[PDB]
Amino acid sequence: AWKGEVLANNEAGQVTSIIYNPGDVITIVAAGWASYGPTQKWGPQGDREHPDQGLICHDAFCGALVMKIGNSGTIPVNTGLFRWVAPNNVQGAITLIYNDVPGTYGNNSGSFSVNIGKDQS
Ligand SMILES: OC[C@H]1O[C@@H](O)[C@H](O)[C@@H](O)[C@H]1O
Ligand SMILES: [Ca+2]
Repeated sequence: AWKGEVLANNEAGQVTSIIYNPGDVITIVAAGWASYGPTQKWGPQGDREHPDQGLICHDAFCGALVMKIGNSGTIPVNTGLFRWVAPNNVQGAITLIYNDVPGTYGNNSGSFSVNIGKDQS
């Protein structure tokens, strides 16, 4: 399993100890408060009022928690995944990432605490 924090200002994301393999069932639970710039902070679902100005994940709000599995595109995690199975031919190490616009991570603050584990399958 993996337990740690994902820094909002870390554009390269947070590499976990989870290597997603075909058929794996995983659970993720994310918590905490972060910001993509403003003094206000948002949870793992991000800011539902802020327009997408070029986010790394166009399927989640700005400031939401997202992930990459191997060399995959960004996949929304938000508050978490419940006994989740990846799309076909998606595999590799899970990288957790704060959802923001490329080049604009420098002014981000806070972090999400996250747990990831592989489930019975
Ligand atoms: O839309 C994303 C952008 O939002 C702004 O409000 C913020 O100051 C920028 O750093 C960038 O994150
Ligand atoms: Ca920002």
